[PDB]
Amino acid sequence: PDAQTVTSVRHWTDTLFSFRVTRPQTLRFRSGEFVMIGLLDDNGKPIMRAYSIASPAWDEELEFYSIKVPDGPLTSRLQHIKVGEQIILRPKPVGTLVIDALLPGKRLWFLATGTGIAPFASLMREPEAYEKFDEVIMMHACRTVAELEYGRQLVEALQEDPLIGELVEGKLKYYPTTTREEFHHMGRITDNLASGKVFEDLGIAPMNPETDRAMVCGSLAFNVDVMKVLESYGLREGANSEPREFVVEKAFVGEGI
Ligand SMILES: Cc1cc2nc3c(=O)[nH]c(=O)nc-3n(C[C@H](O)[C@H](O)[C@H](O)COP(=O)(O)OP(=O)(O)OC[C@H]3O[C@@H](n4cnc5c(N)ncnc54)[C@H](O)[C@@H]3O)c2cc1C
Ligand SMILES: CCCCCCCS[C@@H]1O[C@H](CO)[C@@H](O)[C@H](O)[C@H]1O
Ligand SMILES: CCCCCCCS[C@@H]1O[C@H](CO)[C@@H](O)[C@H](O)[C@H]1O
Ligand SMILES: CCCCCCCS[C@@H]1O[C@H](CO)[C@@H](O)[C@H](O)[C@H]1O
Repeated sequence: PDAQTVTSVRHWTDTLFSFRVTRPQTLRFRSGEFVMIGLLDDNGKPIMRAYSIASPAWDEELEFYSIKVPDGPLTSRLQHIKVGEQIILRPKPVGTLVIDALLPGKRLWFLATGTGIAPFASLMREPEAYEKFDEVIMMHACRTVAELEYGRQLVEALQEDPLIGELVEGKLKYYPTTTREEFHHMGRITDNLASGKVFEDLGIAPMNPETDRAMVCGSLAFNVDVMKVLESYGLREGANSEPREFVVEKAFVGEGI
């Protein structure tokens, strides 16, 4: 296990924070993949958990978007990490959220809830996403507006950037929604896709197997529901050894906080 130093930390809500760490020189990955990271307990025993790398493959530093679980073995400790302190990291990437598992197309959809946006914070910054596909749709559904902030600022930084912030316009479309707090756009991803509301709001044609591709990251129950909706539009689940129209990955184990 490689120990890496935290370079920056930002909290967002009472259950969410993000941090950046130095990257192991031996680490080579594809945007969307995850790695095991952790800390040592009081007895020096490692507490490891899977984390999507939230930074693109070209970033010289690694970024992570994390939940804070009450009494959670890892995050009850990780939430207190400070710049200069170190975390543990297994520089062996894995995961199913890789562009190599999708057939080239015109529109790439990122469907995520909560911290599930993590792998997409990486992919939205991955040049290949805008090369192998023409448009990227970021659908992020959370309970409140504060939970959407990390993603909002990231999207804003991309669309507002002097250099590419103009070259991204029209290519990266952001569709955030809340399921509880009043917001200009609300509703679950499954519902807005099934009712066609999202197609209407974005002014686009319905989802189809020929031009649309999707990546899903939320609870297991969310993944299962979303998969059904994607299939109801003709898309099929693919893999690295057989690219199709969509791939999914659990954002966590269990029901979620
Ligand atoms: C492939 C994969 C990728 C993951 N990527 C991330 C990531 O990028 N960021 C992140 O914060 N976590 C991610 N997780 C979850 C992560 O592995 C840990 O569960 C998390 O850090 C909590 O650890 P814990 O020891 O404190 O709590 P645990 O004992 O691990 O979890 C207790 C519980 O709290 C809920 N929980 C755990 N993680 C989350 C979460 N992220 N969102 C909502 N509820 C949760 C679940 O119900 C869970 O059973 C990922 C998990 C998998 C399997
Ligand atoms: C060459 C200018 C590129 C501008 C688009 C990215 C704006 S967002 C930018 O992304 C980087 C990549 O992970 C991070 O290191 C950085 O901290 C973050 O602010
Ligand atoms: C002895 C050098 C290698 C140990 C680093 C692995 C992370 S372990 C980790 O370290 C942080 C301090 O940097 C502490 O704040 C935290 O409580 C501890 O669990
Ligand atoms: C952090 C990276 C953000 C993405 C910047 C705008 C992508 S622009 C995009 O790029 C592709 C190659 O990558 C080309 O094939 C395509 O023709 C061009 O329009």
